Amino acid sequence: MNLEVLCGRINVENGLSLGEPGLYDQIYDRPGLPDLDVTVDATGVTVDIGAVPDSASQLGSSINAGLITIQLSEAYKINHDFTFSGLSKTTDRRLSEVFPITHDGSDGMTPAVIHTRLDGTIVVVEFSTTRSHNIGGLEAAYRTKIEKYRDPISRRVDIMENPRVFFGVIVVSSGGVLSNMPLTQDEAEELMYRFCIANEIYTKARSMDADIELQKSEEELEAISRALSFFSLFEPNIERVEGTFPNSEIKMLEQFLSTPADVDFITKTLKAKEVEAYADLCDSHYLKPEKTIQERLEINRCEAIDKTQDLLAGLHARSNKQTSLNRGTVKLPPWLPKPSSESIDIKTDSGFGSLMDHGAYGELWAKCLLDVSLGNVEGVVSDPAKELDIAISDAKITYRRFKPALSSSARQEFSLQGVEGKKWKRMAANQKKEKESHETLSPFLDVEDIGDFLTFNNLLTDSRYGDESIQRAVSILLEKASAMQDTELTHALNDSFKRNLSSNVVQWSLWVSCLAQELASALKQHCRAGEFIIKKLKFWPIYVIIKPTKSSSHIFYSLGIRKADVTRRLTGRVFSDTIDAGEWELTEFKSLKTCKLTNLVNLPCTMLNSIAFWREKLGVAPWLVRKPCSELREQVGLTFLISLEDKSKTEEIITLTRYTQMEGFVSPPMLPKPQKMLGKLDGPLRTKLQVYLLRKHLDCMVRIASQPFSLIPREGRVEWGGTFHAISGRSTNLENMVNSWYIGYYKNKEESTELNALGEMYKKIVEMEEDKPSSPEFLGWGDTDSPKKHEFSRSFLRAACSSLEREIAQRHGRQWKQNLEERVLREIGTKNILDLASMKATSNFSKDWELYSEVQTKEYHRSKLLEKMATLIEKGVMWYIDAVGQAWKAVLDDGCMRICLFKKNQEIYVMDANARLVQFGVETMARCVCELSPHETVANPRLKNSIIENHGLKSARSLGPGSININSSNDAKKWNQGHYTTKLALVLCWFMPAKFHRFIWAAISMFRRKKMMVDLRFLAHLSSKSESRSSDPFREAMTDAFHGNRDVSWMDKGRTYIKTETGMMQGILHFTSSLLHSCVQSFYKSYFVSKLKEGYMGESISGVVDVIEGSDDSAIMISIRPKSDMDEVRSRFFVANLLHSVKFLNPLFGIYSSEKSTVNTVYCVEYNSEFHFHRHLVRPTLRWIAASHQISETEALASRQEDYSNLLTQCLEGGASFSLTYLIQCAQLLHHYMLLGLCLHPLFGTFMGMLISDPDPALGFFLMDNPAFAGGAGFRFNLWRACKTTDLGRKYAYYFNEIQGLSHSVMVYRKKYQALLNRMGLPEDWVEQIDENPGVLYRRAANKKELLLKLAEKVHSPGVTSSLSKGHVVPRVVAAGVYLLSRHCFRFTQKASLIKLLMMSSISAMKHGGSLNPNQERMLFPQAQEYDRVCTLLEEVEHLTGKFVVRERNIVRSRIDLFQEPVDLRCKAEDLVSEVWFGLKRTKLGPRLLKEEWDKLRASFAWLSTDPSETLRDGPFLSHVQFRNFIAHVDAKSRSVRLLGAPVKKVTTISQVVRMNFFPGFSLEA
RNA sequence: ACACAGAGACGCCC
Repeated sequence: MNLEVLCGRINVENGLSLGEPGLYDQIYDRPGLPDLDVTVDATGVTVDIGAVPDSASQLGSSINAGLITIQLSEAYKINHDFTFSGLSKTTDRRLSEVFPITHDGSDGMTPAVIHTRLDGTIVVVEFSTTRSHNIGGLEAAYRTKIEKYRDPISRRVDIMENPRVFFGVIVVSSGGVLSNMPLTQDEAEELMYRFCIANEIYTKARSMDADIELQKSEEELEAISRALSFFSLFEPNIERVEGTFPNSEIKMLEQFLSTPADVDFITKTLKAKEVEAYADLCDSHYLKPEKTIQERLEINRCEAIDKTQDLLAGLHARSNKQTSLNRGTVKLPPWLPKPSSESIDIKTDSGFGSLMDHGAYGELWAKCLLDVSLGNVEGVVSDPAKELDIAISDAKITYRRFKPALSSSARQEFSLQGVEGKKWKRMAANQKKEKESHETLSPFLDVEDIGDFLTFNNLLTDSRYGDESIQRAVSILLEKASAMQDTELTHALNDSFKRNLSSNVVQWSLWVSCLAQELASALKQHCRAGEFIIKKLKFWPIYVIIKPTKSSSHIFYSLGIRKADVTRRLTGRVFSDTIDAGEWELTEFKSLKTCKLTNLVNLPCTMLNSIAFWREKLGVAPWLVRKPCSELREQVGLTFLISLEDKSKTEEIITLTRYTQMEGFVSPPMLPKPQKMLGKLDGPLRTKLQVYLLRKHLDCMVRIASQPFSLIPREGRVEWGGTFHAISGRSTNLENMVNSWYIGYYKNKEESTELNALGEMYKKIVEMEEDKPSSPEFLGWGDTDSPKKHEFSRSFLRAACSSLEREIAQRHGRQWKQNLEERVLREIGTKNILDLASMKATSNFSKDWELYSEVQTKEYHRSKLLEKMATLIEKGVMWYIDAVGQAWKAVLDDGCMRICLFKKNQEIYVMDANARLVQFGVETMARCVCELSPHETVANPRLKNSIIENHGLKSARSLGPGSININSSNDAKKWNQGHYTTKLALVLCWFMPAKFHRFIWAAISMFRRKKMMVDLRFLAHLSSKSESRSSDPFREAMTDAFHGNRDVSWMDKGRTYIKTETGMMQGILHFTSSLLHSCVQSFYKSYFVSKLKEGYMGESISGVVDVIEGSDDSAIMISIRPKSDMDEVRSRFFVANLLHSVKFLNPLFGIYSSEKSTVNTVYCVEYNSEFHFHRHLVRPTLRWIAASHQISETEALASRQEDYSNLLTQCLEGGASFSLTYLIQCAQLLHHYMLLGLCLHPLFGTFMGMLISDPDPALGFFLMDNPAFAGGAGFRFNLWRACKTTDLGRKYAYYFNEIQGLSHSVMVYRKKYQALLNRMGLPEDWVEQIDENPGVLYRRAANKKELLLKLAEKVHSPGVTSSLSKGHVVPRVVAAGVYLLSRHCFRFTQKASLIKLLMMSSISAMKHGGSLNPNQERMLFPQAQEYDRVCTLLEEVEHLTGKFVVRERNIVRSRIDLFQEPVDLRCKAEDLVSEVWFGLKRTKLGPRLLKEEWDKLRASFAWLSTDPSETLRDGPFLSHVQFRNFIAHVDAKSRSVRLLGAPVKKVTTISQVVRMNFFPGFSLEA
């Protein structure tokens, strides 16, 4: 290893070439540990390096044994000295040696070695080593080195003639190396190894010595002192803990620590379970007798038929046996009226006398029509004439509440369908309806109209409604938006979107969404008994009769339309029947909740997205027209049906076809066994769609077992043939089959849970409690060959803990416990209580809410952590380490730990504040250990993508050319409530120093006696019913436990809580479970490596084993090199048995394998949800397309588009193209203008027409982007182009030209904010006290007042506005859209309407001519240089040309450095303001280097001053609160993208990506 | 109509 070869091979060009940071990981196995001795004396350090072990050459052969010492002055750079011993040439060239003179002050720095080539080409490099565990240290050190040695070395370039200079820095850390030169991944290992040895030397020297230490900081002394004092003085009173908490004795811990693990038991148990696994494999896959794979596959098929025919004999017996049913799937009429204008045409050729004859709906409609026609029409349709007055000049919406007479028969018929049916329950006709409604359907029900609907439907035909009001409005808005990028590429995609918008399904979804939008605003209204509300849709003549109930209950509607009006109808028999009343079509009363008003409002946008997505995935070009194929129609119809049904179990049947179809990827000798998921598809059937889905799922279940997917290796890449859609029966390619598993994600996640269905989550919580062992001897005391439930083996746990120590000491050195202790002490001691108090909710279930017959008249509320830390502030604590003792005392005195349960969705374990304070330290301790694990991903985010990809490099170097890789995905059964806390305590205490033992033992032991509180409204309807008639065991047992008939081990008589001892929780204990499973997986890896050393007949099968682990899911990779056909067969059999043994070896650790694990797959593995088919990484883009419209509640109108762009970029990162992203953005435009009031407000034409003359995102304008780089650029780039292209920049000049001597429209949307403010007692001085002394805001928290003021500032922030909200965003936001434009809603005091703001901006702010001068440009947009050089490359393609190339089969995940960082900005401006204001050092610039930027900022922003008081008086920011957010929110930030596609090695990469990723199989070219 | 292997809602308040 020498630097001269590296300097001779480097590619250096004339000018300023800086390259790009290339990151290299640790992929190779380091040989051994250089045992060494360190002695401290005054004469040096006397390092005695021993003979390093060396079994494999390279990566550790450069170490020379001998006696070397360093005097006690260069002891702070032992890492730097030893790491770069072979590279640090003693040349010592000062910068004045190669450059004549500059005299810039910093003229005496020597950038390490600056050795040049023969042709005078100067190459400069600096060496640096940091002790960091993540890339957050690597990139930081890189940036520090660049900012320190860039401008000095670049100042000498302009004076020279033809300079050729290259600047790069190498940063070495234990775990990864970051550099600029092309390292060979062989000397990088050398550098990392020598860094590890140097870290060992420095740690050993620093241990016994104390004077040799770099002065770290003054701040990192108090934290260590506080933490050490606490852990030396905290006595948790263990002698009371054992008597209070069950199964908690320190003797168990000391015996576990001080006893070696027995080897005889481990060998015998392993050998027994191995032959048990072999016997199971022989029995369950028909290996014996010896049969070829035709007849055993036929046996598998017939056996799967035998299982699948028995499920449809127990589903057919607990249900009614009706084989014919006329129930409709879609509860909406299939009408497609033409979009006319607002005109009430209720007059008929034959008068309202024929309506009286047809049923009761006809009579109701007739009475309504007589009331409307011969009455005052003031609420049916809004009147724009008397609407401007409240809008253009300086809660009250009107509705037509008519009261018909109706007969008792008609009222009863209405009451059958739920309309005012609470009073009518007792009569006979309602009881029969209620009794029949509970029955489940039969699997043999005849459904064939659903199957016919998916084959022949006119959902995609073009309706000639492209010249109507709504379509023309959308076209005008789109043309206005796409005016700064007017090319052919934009026009073609706009034409495609316009053509997609005129489909039958989209036109139907438009008025369906309008109806849902209008219903969403009708919940907030109440009416007396017998009242109804009549109204009309905006662009369609459809009349709705609405019956609001409570605003949290059902709302009822009926639809009516003239028969001659219905021009076209949809084809299919999946729609509900309609009443034919003369020349009128009427609809029965239907119900709809507030949580089901989300998929209906978003229906047209989802339909458009589905059309575009499946059109590209079938290969159809977006700029062409084709007759729709039979594949597109089936997928669109399936999406339509799933969106319109919106039921929980419908999602599960489609969700559980992935695990059905990952079988068939299983290679011989193992057989595909899909008949393992039959235990999950055992539930009630309540809709005709679920029966069809179940039958199709069983058909594909048999089809998979009949034959697996073929493997066709053509050349260099393997391909699978035989793939098919699960519920379609049709054959497609691999990616369509992969992402058709996520069609069930169109169902809304956020459904409220009724009190009827609340008992299932308690069943899931309490199901493992009846299996508690009677005598605890196997719970952490001894060993067992065959442990029972909840039991584990101590010897195997110790073996796993020891196995995950030889993977830690081999990377971070033999001295890691000391560094771990220092990091943990620093992390715990540096946390203040102000870092706590988030928006998370606590619980108030302490002692009084315990007996049920006391709190009957009391309603129970939760709380928030804010008040619970505010009371500690008022009592007075400043550090987290002080409050934890009082928390422990409170927990110990009341000997329990309190949990409340609150799901209300489709869980959550909220916890008391004291328990949160106690468990925060334990989570902090576990997190610092999880980041030291080689294969643990939930604490190391970079490891998911960097350990499966690096398996190929190891398998190629170590084995050779051509290796059979064999993977095995594995996921576990009920991970929660299946782990005993003693396991976690012992595993965590194995890795701690002796001081973190009593604390962790006491903190963990509190989890073992729980008390979960159940809902009071559940108990209200449980005390009344003495005996239950339910056919469920849990329902029959719970009421007896509550009343007293039974004596059940988890509830008492009359109490309102649930006791549980055996179990962990989801959430709270997160990193400890990951650590335990990492120990288990390290044991498996060691055991597999041990078995591969042996073999079938004493012959060693060469291969490598890789393991990836998270928190709940894991995978195992094995690759071998047989080079013999008989050895091929026998080696694959051995590896298959070895991978099958994991299921039997798991229960020894208290871990249960699930039925959703795929074992023994050759070239396929999925880890989280990421499929790795050889070189064809697939992510499901449909998962992120289905969640594109999941916006949150924000106040500013410019904050909606930021969330829209945030949702838009994630689908692009998921595999979407650029045309797809542009179309999704068009759909988002439609969604934004719909929630802005497109078809809800009558005064929208004026607002739109006046928005044409004034584009402004903060005023409600949606900005599009370039339809070639469609997702990479964020909202800032769009804002920059808008302000530099149109009147936005010219109009914005008044904000620095009119006030010389960013959103200003804040919405008001809110009843539980003032209560929160007064609850935690903020004084009414929180703003003026900051105004006089801004010291409390920037510096630090010193005492009570600073903490209180900083907390008051934190509460009054925009983050709490988004955080404190309900879960239903879209209906709540669109409900306020009915009055947004007209009524006074916005704020600047002086609340006004949107029309008023738009008018006042028109005549005052617009009358200007000019542009923003290019000196304030680098304040709003301090990132504009690379804006310009990216926009320049984007300004190269303006037409639609190119050729349809053939795809390349190398799809990999890339990373494009779109916006690295501008280095000329020399960090940020807020720290500079604090520097010049507060007398605090905050910028990394020395004497007078802090200057030369104050003048620049003063030129950028006027009226600033060095004195804090002058800046207050000068500008509009008449406070010190708003100015902090103003200066902080607009600043330069790094932007990157992770696009998926063909690999790129080495500005041309962006053009390459644009030219390849515009459309798959298409190249734009030139 | 919604929910559920019949635990709820189909309004509160006077």
